[PDB]
Amino acid sequence: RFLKVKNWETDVVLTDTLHLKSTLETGCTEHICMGSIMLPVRTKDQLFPLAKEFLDQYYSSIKRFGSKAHMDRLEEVNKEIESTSTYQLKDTELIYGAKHAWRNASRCVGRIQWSKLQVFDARDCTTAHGMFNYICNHVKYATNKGNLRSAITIFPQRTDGKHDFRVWNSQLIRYAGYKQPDGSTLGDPANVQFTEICIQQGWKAPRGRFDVLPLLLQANGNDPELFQIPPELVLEVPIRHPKFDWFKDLGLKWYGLPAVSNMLLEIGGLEFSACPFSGWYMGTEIGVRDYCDNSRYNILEEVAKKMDLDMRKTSSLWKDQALVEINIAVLYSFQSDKVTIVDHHSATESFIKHMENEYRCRGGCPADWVWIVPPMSGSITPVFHQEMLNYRLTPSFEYQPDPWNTHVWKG
Amino acid sequence: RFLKVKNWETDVVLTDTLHLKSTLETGCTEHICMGSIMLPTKDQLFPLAKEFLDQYYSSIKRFGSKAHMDRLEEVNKEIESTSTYQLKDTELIYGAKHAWRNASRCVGRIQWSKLQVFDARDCTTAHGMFNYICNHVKYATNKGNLRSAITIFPQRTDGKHDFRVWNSQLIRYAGYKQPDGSTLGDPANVQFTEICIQQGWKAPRGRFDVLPLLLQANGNDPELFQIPPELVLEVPIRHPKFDWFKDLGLKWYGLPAVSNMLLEIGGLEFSACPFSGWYMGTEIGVRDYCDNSRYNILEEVAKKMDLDMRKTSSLWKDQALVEINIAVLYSFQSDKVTIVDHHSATESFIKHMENEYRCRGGCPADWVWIVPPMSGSITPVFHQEMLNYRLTPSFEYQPDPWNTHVW
Ligand code: HEM
Ligand code: HEM
Ligand SMILES: C[C@H](O)[C@H](O)[C@H]1CNc2nc(N)[nH]c(=O)c2N1
Ligand SMILES: C[C@H](O)[C@H](O)[C@H]1CNc2nc(N)[nH]c(=O)c2N1
Ligand SMILES: CCSCC(=N)NCCC[C@H](N)C(=O)O
Ligand SMILES: CCSCC(=N)NCCC[C@H](N)C(=O)O
Ligand SMILES: [Zn+2]
Repeated sequence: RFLKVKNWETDVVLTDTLHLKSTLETGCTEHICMGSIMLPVRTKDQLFPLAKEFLDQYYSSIKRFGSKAHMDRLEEVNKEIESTSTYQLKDTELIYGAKHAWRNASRCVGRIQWSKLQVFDARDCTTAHGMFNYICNHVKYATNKGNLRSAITIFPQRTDGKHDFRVWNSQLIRYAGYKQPDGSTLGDPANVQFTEICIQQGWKAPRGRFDVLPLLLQANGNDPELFQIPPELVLEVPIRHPKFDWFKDLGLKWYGLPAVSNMLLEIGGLEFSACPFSGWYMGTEIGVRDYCDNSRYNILEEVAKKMDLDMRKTSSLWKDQALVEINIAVLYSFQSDKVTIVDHHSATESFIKHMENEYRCRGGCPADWVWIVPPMSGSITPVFHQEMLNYRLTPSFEYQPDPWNTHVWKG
Repeated sequence: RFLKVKNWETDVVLTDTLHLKSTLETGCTEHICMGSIMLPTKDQLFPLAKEFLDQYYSSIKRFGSKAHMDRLEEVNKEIESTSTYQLKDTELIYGAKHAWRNASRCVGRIQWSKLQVFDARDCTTAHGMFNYICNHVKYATNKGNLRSAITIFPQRTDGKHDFRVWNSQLIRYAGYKQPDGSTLGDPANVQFTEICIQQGWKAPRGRFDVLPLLLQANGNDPELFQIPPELVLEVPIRHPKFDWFKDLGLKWYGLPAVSNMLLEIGGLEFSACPFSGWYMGTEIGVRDYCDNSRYNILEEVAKKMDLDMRKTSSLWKDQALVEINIAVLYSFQSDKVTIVDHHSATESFIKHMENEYRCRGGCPADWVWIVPPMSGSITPVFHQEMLNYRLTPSFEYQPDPWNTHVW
């Protein structure tokens, strides 16, 4: 079968064959679309086909399909699975796998970059202190004094599901949130629950608006342990506006390195439950969502107040007006400090180019429109006008339950 | 089988059961989501009739009554004998209101039960169609205090006798390809404009020429009519702070009236059923004015604002976008033509979703269409999970008539 997608701005029509290689399920059926739903211990028997499918992909990618090296590797993996119930990836296969999980991530707009990914192999790690050291190095390498480089660090894979490595933080670097007795929140409301966990674990909270959380790290299924990332390694950007001199006085800053640490990397049926990865920000993630969501820093009022917009009626578009100024400020600030960031115009345009290249060379590009379209100025970016097809390819990054819900406390 | 939707801003969770009554197909499968794709006999007719009459009779709390069973009997007899059947006025009004209610891409559905239905099933000619349409336009416009309405022409018979309005909306501006290479007016309407000219229209070849109606009665060849100018309410666009905005020469019309869709009620097909509500500001100011393949005005406006257009990261497009949308809303309000902004509209739709969940067990909604094309995440719908599914009665797309019509 062939599936066609049209761009309604350009009339460019693309043809998708890649979706035929898709195995995992979407949530959708012929009777219901769940395209806007946020979230819609293996046997030997299920493992070998997964390994085989993966290794066939790997061996094809290197133009060695059906070679002796290919066949020997299948036999070697087969025998390893039968004898030990699992298997180990060669370094080459790990790097390929991690790049492909990124390539396949349908909610990521930054995928033009997929082939430039520094992979840190942390499969020799044994302890939470070892994890902390690996993560410091990843943060320092990725930060590169503002000239950000994409990286992932891959800790040992799941075995029986009782010895999992986990990073409990949702991102390596995030700000604390503190619920007050009067019901207000100080700092980031998204991180209140994780913050309370850190405090309970013994973190001494400074209790300010932008406190970098400690790492909470679990090795080999043991109880997690707390660590402070050295502050000298946490690059931050104070936010100011090119024309509005009062903007600095809102006291805003953000961190330069977005590093997702709570997802699971699946490669050839193996599960890497601790695999923090980082790239660089698109300006809207900070200036739209982190600053202006009602459930986040929620600064729209204070900003529109200082701009003296008419706030008595929504139809003056004061919220829209303040939103644009905040986003200009974020981009201006990062650029002024030489910290990598991309605007939503540049990012979405590159993604369209990436997407077309992918159709031509690969037979498709799975893409989740709901996530790809930026949360401001949707239709003046080219992605709004682009039909997309969403389906799940492996290797992949997956959600996993938060570890405080599943962890068996050893005490 | 029972499905949950969460709002990620408020943590409110709703349970959808209505989807189990879903009849038509989405385009998606377990392997592939097509959520962002724009367009994804006697034997057939009786189940469809029954299903509809059952829901109608349930809705007036008379399910399984002798009057329910009698009507099912009557319609059955009529199908078996005439191969089709005729809706009672009550069923027609109910079907039309529910087609709107079921419209998953419509953010304005809080209004669904306040719809004026104009029964034009007695219409026989294109002149009759024109009369019906002018009356709809005048009624709905109501000197700027807009009222929702639908006008329903005779249903499909053997399909060689279709009523159709050839226009995509009752009121739209012409588009002209120029020797220059550029496009004058609205590029969305270039082809339909050519069809009008080919059928006889004298185009004034301007930027904002209201198109004529091209009306097809009884499967006949369609005919042209100019809507009396005095019934087409238009709004000049000015900005409350930028005195220069008016020099751009922009206007839009007050009445959004989709005329190219098909209303399906109880298996009956109404191929000509123009309907109208009122505008959400972004439809005009974001899409009609700023789409690259539409009036595409961002460059011009930005120049007037003296913005640095050297680099995308100055957000000059975004700044000008807001201003254009401020001007649209201000101009409609100053002239007292009903308009809703995207904040107020999406807020209402969230309240409507809650009502529908509470009173009906759900609300089919297409997030891709419901979230406004500017400022998405500062409107509450962005944060609201939605389940999309197809209920009947429905509004459906249908092939453009010129691709099908035999002269
Ligand atoms: C290099 C520059 C990159 C840019 C500009 C970028 C951009 C983005 C953005 C804007 C999102 C949505 C974020 C949100 O709304 O929370 C996203 C999601 C995602 N990205 Fe990227 N990204 C980059 C690098 C990477 C890398 C290096 C990886 C992995 C190797 C990756 C994998 C993903 C995944 C798995 C998601 C979905 C996350 C989720 O569902 O929460 N991205 N990306
Ligand atoms: C009363 C005020 C109304 C508002 C504010 C409103 C709002 C909207 C908006 C913003 C859209 C998306 C349009 C687009 O992006 O092109 C839409 C689509 C739609 N509306 Fe409404 N609407 C209203 C009345 C109605 C009425 C009266 C009906 C039927 C009787 C209706 C049925 C539909 C349908 C079927 C669509 C999808 C059309 C398509 O797919 O192109 N709406 N509406
Ligand atoms: C309900 C809805 O799917 C949810 O708010 C999504 C919408 N699109 C998104 N897109 C991105 N990039 N990130 C998000 O967190 C979300 N949230
Ligand atoms: C490809 C994509 O589905 C297309 O651009 C859609 C997106 N959302 C939309 N939403 C509305 N309300 N109207 C539209 O025309 C569109 N276009
Ligand atoms: C880590 C791989 S993807 C890189 C990225 N650009 N986004 C990460 C998500 C960050 C979140 N939206 C925030 O605003 O902090
Ligand atoms: C007619 C029922 S829905 C009413 C509406 N608000 N929009 C209809 C579509 C109009 C189109 N987006 C335009 O910008 O002309
Ligand atoms: Zn779907």
